[PDB]
Amino acid sequence: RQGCEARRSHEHLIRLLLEKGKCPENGWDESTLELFLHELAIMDSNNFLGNCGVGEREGRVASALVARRHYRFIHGIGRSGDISAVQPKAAGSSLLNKITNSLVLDIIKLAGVHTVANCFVVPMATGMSLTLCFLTLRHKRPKAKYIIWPRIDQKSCFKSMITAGFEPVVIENVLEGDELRTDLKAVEAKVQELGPDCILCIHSTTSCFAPRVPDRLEELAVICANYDIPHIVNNAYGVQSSKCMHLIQQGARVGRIDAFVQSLDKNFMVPVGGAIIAGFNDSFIQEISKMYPGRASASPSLDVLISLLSLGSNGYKKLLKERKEMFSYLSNQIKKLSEAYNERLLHTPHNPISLAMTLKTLDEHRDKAVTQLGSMLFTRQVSGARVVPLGSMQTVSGYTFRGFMSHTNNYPCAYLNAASAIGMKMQDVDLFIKRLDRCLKAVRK
Amino acid sequence: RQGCEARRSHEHLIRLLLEKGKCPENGWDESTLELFLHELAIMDSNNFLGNCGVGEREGRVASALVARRHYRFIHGIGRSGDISAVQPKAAGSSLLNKITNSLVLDIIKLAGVHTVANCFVVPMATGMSLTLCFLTLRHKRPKAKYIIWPRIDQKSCFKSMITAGFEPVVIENVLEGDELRTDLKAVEAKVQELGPDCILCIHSTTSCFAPRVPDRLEELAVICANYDIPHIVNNAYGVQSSKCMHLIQQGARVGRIDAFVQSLDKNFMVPVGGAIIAGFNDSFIQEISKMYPGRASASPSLDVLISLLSLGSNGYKKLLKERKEMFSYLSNQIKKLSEAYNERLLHTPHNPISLAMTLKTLDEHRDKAVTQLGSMLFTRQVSGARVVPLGSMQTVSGYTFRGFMSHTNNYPCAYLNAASAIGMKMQDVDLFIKRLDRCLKAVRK
Amino acid sequence: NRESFAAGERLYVRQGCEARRSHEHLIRLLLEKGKCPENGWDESTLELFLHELAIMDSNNFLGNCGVGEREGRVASALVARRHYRFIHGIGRSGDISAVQPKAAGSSLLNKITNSLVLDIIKLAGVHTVANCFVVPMATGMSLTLCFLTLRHKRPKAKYIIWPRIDQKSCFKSMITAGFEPVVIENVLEGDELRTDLKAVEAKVQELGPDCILCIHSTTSCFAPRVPDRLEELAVICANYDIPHIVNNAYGVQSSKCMHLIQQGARVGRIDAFVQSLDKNFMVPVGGAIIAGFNDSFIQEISKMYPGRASASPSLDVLISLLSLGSNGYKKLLKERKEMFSYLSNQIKKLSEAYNERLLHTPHNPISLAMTLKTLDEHRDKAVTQLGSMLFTRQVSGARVVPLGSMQTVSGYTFRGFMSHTNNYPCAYLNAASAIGMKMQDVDLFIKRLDRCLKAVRK
Amino acid sequence: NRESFAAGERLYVRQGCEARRSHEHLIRLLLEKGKCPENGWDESTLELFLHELAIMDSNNFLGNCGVGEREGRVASALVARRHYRFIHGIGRSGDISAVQPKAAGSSLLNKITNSLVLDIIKLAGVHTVANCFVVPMATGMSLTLCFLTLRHKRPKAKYIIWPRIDQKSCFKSMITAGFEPVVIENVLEGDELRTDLKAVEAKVQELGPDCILCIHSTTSCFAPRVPDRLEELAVICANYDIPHIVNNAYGVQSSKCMHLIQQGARVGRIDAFVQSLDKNFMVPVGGAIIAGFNDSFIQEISKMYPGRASASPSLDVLISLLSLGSNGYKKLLKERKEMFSYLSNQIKKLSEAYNERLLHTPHNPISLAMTLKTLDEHRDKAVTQLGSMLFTRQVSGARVVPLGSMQTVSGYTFRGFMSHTNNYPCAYLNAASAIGMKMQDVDLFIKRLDRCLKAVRK
RNA sequence: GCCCGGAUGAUCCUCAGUGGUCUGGGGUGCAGACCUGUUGUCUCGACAGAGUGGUUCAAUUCCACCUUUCGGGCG
Ligand SMILES: *Cc1c(COP(=O)(O)O)cnc(C)c1O
Ligand SMILES: *Cc1c(COP(=O)(O)O)cnc(C)c1O
Ligand SMILES: *Cc1c(COP(=O)(O)O)cnc(C)c1O
Ligand SMILES: *Cc1c(COP(=O)(O)O)cnc(C)c1O
Repeated sequence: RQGCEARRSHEHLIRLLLEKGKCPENGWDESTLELFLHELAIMDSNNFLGNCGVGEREGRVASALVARRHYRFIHGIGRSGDISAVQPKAAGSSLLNKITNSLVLDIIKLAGVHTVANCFVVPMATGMSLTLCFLTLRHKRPKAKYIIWPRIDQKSCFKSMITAGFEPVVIENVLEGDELRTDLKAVEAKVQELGPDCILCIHSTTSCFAPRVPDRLEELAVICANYDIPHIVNNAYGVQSSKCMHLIQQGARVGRIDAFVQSLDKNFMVPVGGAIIAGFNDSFIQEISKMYPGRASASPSLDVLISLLSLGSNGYKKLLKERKEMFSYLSNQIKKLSEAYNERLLHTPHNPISLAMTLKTLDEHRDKAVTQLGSMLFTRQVSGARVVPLGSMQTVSGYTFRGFMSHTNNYPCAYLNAASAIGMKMQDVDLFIKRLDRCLKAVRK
Repeated sequence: RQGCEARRSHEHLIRLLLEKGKCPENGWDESTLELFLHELAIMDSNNFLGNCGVGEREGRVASALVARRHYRFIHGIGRSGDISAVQPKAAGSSLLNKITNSLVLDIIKLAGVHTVANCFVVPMATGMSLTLCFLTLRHKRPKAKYIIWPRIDQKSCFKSMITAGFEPVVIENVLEGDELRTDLKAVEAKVQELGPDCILCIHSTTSCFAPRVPDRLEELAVICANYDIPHIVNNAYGVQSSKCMHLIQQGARVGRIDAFVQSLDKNFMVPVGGAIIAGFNDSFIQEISKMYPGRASASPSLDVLISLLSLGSNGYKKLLKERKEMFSYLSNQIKKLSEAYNERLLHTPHNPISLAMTLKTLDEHRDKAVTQLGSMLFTRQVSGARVVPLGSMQTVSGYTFRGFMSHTNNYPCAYLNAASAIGMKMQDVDLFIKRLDRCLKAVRK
Repeated sequence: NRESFAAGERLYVRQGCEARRSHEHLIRLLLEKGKCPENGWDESTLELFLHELAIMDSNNFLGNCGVGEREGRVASALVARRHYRFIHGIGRSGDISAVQPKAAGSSLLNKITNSLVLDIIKLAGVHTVANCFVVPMATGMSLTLCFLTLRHKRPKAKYIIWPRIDQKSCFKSMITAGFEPVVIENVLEGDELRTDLKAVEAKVQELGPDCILCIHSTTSCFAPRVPDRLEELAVICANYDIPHIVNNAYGVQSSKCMHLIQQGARVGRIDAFVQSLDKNFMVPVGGAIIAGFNDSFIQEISKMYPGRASASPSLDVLISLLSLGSNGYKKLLKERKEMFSYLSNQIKKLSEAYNERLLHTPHNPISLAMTLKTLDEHRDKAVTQLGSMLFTRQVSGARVVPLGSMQTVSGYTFRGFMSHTNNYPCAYLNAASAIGMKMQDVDLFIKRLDRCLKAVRK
Repeated sequence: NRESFAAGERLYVRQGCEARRSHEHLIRLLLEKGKCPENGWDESTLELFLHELAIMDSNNFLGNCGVGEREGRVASALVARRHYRFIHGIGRSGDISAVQPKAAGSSLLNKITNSLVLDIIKLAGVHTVANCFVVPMATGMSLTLCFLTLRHKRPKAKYIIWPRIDQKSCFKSMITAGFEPVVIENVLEGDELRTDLKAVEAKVQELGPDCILCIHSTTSCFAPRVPDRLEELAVICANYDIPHIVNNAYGVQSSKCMHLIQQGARVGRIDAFVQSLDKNFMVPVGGAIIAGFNDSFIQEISKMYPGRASASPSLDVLISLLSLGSNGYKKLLKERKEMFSYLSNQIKKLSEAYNERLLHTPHNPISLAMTLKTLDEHRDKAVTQLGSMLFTRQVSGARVVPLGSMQTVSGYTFRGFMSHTNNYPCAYLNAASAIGMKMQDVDLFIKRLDRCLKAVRK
């Protein structure tokens, strides 16, 4: 009786989640999290005790390892002709989906975009979620053939436009200092050259590898509002960046943003394979949702549910704070290391996540040193250290890129990337710095 | 030393899997399965001990519940511009993907289509996987606008064509007996009316609700070979059906089949959200693969890996045998129950999975009895008992269906569905029969 | 059942929340009658029930602060999760059976477990059992706890009368308790070794009832030995007023062993009978059950345990019996008999082909023996090298018993050890049908014995 | 380290397979030196290691057939998986420390665990410890096993000399073993109750050394009592040739308790010291450690255990120490001291505001007491109703000790029970800084005591 | 004057934090002696960013001025 009244303490955390839909401020104990998950899972028809199933999709599970690791959630999210709809044969999974979308909406606000109207989790990654946006827009703009796209050398967001069946119009960037930024003149020149009606959307990018910086979203959103063109923003890993989220918030204030897309793994530290589509026009975000054919995985949504309830909005905020500190620390360590090898930290103040160290002192043409550096870093187990040499030609779905991975035809120098992304620890920078040192010292030869 | 030599017995089951790529004949013990999974997971860079990560996608995991339930597989499958490629930052997950595709290829052979050339698992469900097929074909057939589609009242495969941005041409079916079958005359009439060049593909269906039966794939594949039109087959839940798989095997022998698509949950008893795309032209199946933008979830692939290694090809074969027996048993029980209520089992010999019992004795117009029946069955926890009344109009993405859910404008009677799908148990039929009885007896009023 | 609940829902989250009621009916039924379920619970009901219990324990409370030395803090999540967050053990430090106010959930787990185990003991053959409790010690230490309890009732006692069985744990259990085992040799009656009742009485008379702590008999054992004559020994004990403690280590699985305990208690005196958890319920090693017919004496043994004890063995058997259900357990019991028939018939066969025979031991319902008279050990050491041969080919629990093996256990020296007598006529091989044996087990055994015997032929 | 392995890979599945080598180095190091890792293992290394061990056990063999009665068959997958498929317990039935040939993996788990625990005992203060073993009984039964072992060495002994501490388990442990506790009252020296050494000797002399089984002293205890004077008692024991058994239930966490055991052993005689696993290592209740300085006597206690024992407590502490590492344990120890300072300073404060005081008990490094002289219990029963008040508001392990509580434990009647003397001057309240206490624990406690005291003011 | 029930969470239950999306803890129930001004991110019932005039992206009530005032100058 002291405990059956102490169970009330759990039930109250749970009631609070379902009533107001926001993140817990402080993370739930696992005991509460798992109790909740079990409460939901037994709401799905496949877990009923007196159930019989005479259909073709009944959520039957052949292996107990599979049923357990998914907390007995088998029916996925949505129904046949709506990914947004309650599934009567899975009441528990449907509530799971509603709660996750509502938590993620809360975190998108807390992270910067306070005026987001609606969003939903979609169990495909960011590139494919961008594609779903483009496929939704086709029906709205049946005459459109082109997507105007300020260049960023990332194969997934590029292919997303081609997979959707449109032609990307690659707008090269302008080099301002060390930074590569949006060529606003060319974007509007192209809008006028091709004609608004022939434009499906402008496709911009906020999170990206230095020396590129987040696109000028405010200006681009003004162009988009003026010419009545849809604006789609690739916010692949920018939820973690108050600067990135600011732009989106501001771009929607000054102008037009139809949807912005985010990755779950890059922003929430869960496995790869999910994304969020969010926007400001409520009915439109619903339209993208209703364009998804069939049911989908509940796995990315369960990971996000589990992570945000465990972290709480305080735990998430702490991760974001720690990311800013590690950026400075990484930045200062790159500064110090570079100076010793007569290189420098490229000046890229407008990129809040990514950094670049020059590699001018390595000769790729004669000693292949730049490429060797990337190998040595990889065999010495440094992960995510993107090395970028000059003059790489690369073909991606037909389109040829000169100076590929550098985001422009002729960047001044070869360089090396490093980033401070959510969840990085001091050990990461120190090991990176130490091992980059050993590598440089060795390429001197 | 007796055990360090008994560990060799595990390592040998594992070597055999990686060398020959086929299902174990008899299922692995869990001890072997989990040892293998752990061996692979520590091959991914995120699980290295001396690893440091300075990138934006590092497979960092915030919650231990999430990392454990995925056996520490965080990086998903594929790379940015290839879903088929080895991920150097995730060697273990990549091997996971190769092995799963190779096991699934083995099971597709064992199940009937012995001449399948290539296939791959894609972590989106069947509707969306069909869409990916259509999006791949667009580039091959830039003039095409129409998909010719023998009707089947299922919202997901229908929407798949619209989501891909094509217009479905709905070819009504011919009523032969109680069965609804392909109207081969109309399909060819439409090919000629519209013109082969304007046809993206013919989109046929094998697994479906009675009284529809599997499409005449051999004939359709001959039409497709003749007019040089792509043939895409929706095999949503037909892997479990030797008859269904026969057609595909025969259709490819006599004619043309470019790809056939299957659901993971309906055929392998794992959670919803994955599918297989398979075909006979090796390079084309690779082309569909390379059309996927970005990395994707490894979750559906891990479920399938876990299930097939636990079941073995013998365990899978047993499920298939048991499904045939339960079909007869269900069929005979429906026969007996119906007779008592002056109804009958619709004669649909060509449908190997689904059955239909007539509901002529229930008046939907005046007593709403048909609809009430579906409610009562649902509140009495009968799952998957599709009730189908006459004259339902329904709009799906703009297109209006008369007689929706009946697959034709005017079927003779209202009826009730039931199916024998993989994993069904005698208890399912007996509880279904018992509860359908109570329901009928009660609607008599 | 689900009908009246359906008629109600017929007058969509309502279907689900009212489907939690199904699980609750199963739980409400368990802890209001305390019997095993007829059919096993689904895992979802099982884990639901456990999760509810664990949050009843104070260490899992949400608004909790602990200022004590035993608060149930867990350093490793791997450790906390694998125990379903049950950390406080069973009992209070003054009473292993007392409700722990700091752990209401673990107390409830313990009571329920004892209740289920009582139910099984009844269903298994001893219908008149009065009381029992799970104790997280093996059978050997649980026998010791029985002897430790009897000392206080019989303070002049030094001796425990023990019909020989060559098993080091039950033998040492007497010495650990502080008493001196009086080993009564067995009588060869046919092929089987049985209780020498005259020698027991002769020894009761020589040493004196007041000097005897108890008679310590054994039901489950390895052929050719058979269960002790509990009815006769129960009458000796009743006449001379000597307590009777029965080692029933793996005889819950045998209705012949259990009906023999029930019968002994009907015509005479049995004070407690002790059973292993792992041998009878297929859980890990380390727990036992102490059961009896005098409710208060079983409570006295319980109250003699000093301190708190692990809840791990209680939780293993609670999960197993709820998953199996009484029907599931009965089936396991029915199959054990069937596999016992099959195993002997197969051993009759195999033995014939090697000029050996199945020793006639009908009174033993679990263990069989086959002669190895063919093999010479004095010359070419063929018998002692069949033991390791069977092991190498992974035949577990196949016991090879040579002639004239000498062995010292705690200072006492056995002759013909492993054979329960000093000169059994021949060398032999053991094999048994214990609960959970599958046909594959026997077929594999026969097959490898065949290859092993053929080999020895060199 | 990873450098020379990188230079090698520099002369893509090769990066991975050679990254299994990292885990192997950690494992190769563990079982070749047997020390704790300095830094905790990652879970992936931990679960890799365990999975490897478990398949070394015969029950997990792939080509296995079992024809025995103890084959380690598991009925429930929930049960098998939560124990990492470790089913065969520890030991052979004749020796709890013997390698089980049918369970090579569990044997290796047991040896390693004992080795790690030995390492911790050294790092914790008793650097001269010779040997120890984990035993799956709590501290109470483990004390009993110590007494059961001494009986065989001292067969005329009846008595155990015990400086009083009001805790029912260690007290009953003597009675369960079959001996009669001789309770030596404590001497009030200041605020704290300490060993009455004159009364101990007076009792050794009255009863006679040969009649004493051992002296049973206690280090960890609840204030105002403090650790026994082990050095003085170790000298008494050495002079009169009486074995000395120390109840160190939760004193591994205290370097003052441990350096006091090490010191007692330097100047005199300590035969064994027994520690709880859950109080010192934050694992579930139910295991203990028996340690000593004579290697052979510790082996004799081990060899007195009859049968096989649960491996569950060994596995809990193996997981915890490998996850914590020696650095992780040291940190927990350093933080316990810090929280002990903080807890008293906070209790000094709070007490002042209520006209109460922190009893001066510097010799006790774990437990504190605050007076409750304000509250009248003879009138308005205010003290006995603060106990339940603190409980209701979920203050666990806050002990309220009234005056004149009488209590009967196993027939012996204590006066002033819970206070360790028959008339302590005042009623008081206990609180302690035990390992794993977090600042939130203290702040919450002070806060609710404040509300509780304020309330009582009615 | 002038379980200048600074309950000024009806912007200096004052009368802590940032009806015209919060005039959590605890001067309870069921600048020129008065004056003037002052019902975080980016470089039956119905109608009327401030926890969540139900500047800036009908509810305090269910910057300028005016969980009024101060349980200073003149179990
Ligand atoms: C299973 C099913 C599908 C699959 O739809 P999804 O929900 O996307 O998996 C498509 N068509 C038919 C006929 C089906 O039965
Ligand atoms: C993360 C990333 C994407 C996402 O690609 P997916 O692999 O499909 O998730 C897209 N664009 C950029 C710049 C990215 O960094
Ligand atoms: C913990 C403790 C014991 C042992 O109690 P158990 O339940 O046997 O573990 C004995 N004495 C004291 C002082 C203790 O703190
Ligand atoms: C199992 C058994 C025991 C008990 O051995 P433990 O290791 O103590 O569990 C004792 N006697 C016999 C005959 C047994 O079979």
